[PDB]
Amino acid sequence: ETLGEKWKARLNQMSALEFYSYKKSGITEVCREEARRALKDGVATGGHAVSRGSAKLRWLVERGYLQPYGKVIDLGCGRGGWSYYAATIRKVQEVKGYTKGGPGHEEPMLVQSYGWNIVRLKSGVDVFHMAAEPCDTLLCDIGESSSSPEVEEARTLRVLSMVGDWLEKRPGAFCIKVLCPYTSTMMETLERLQRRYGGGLVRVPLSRNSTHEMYWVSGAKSNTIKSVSTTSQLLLGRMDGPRRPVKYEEDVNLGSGTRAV
Ligand SMILES: C[S@@+](CC[C@H](N)C(=O)[O-])C[C@H]1O[C@@H](n2cnc3c(N)ncnc32)[C@H](O)[C@@H]1O
Repeated sequence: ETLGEKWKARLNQMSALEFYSYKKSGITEVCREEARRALKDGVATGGHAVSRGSAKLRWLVERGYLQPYGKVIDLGCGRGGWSYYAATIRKVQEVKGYTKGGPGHEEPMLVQSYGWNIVRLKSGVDVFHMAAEPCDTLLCDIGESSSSPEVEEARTLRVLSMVGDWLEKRPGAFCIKVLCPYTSTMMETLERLQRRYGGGLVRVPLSRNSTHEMYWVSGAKSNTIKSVSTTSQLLLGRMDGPRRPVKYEEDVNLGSGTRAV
């Protein structure tokens, strides 16, 4: 019934070959070849981003959608891509990342990118069972893809409910992954959340066409229906016609060394 639901149904009908070309058609991608090998060879001082997450956060920050500062909380930090990137930001003073880790999940990576000394990454943490703490900047990049739109909605609702307790502590800046923004009940939930805490939804072009993920960010302000519908229509339009080339880009160089605080 919604355009996003139409997109999801069409996505599930695609052959594996059509899906493969479709998911990268006209997207933005960072070149990670050089970063992956240095990280594999244990290079910690090359300015290499631990994951392609640093570039997704950089995209949002560089466009003014988020202005990180003070104490940053990174929920579902994984290897630490958002945490290490936030530590390079002048107004940022402390970064605390939390992640599940363990078998089948990303573990925090220890690197020496610029500002690494203000980053604490904690593994073995279930953020859904941890008490919210005050912070200035709240980041959350949780939301596992599913072929079922009901499973995506249930997972998004779980993330947004947990994030609610942290937003109650009133951070001035936030960036929250919204895995499933495209069902009718999700658009109503997001409009209510936007009226209460502000911000708006943004589509990052580094996201694959195989996900409808959007980011709820403190610096945006847009009609929920409009913003989600615009994304749904872009994703639907890429399902037909030629395969468009990927816009390749240099990955973020996060420099090296400590910061004085
Ligand atoms: C998409 S990744 C984050 C990528 C990260 N922003 C980066 O730039 O490297 C989401 C992470 O959240 C973790 N995660 C998922 N559910 C979690 C939970 N209940 N508690 C803590 N971490 C969780 C996953 O293990 C995964 O490492």
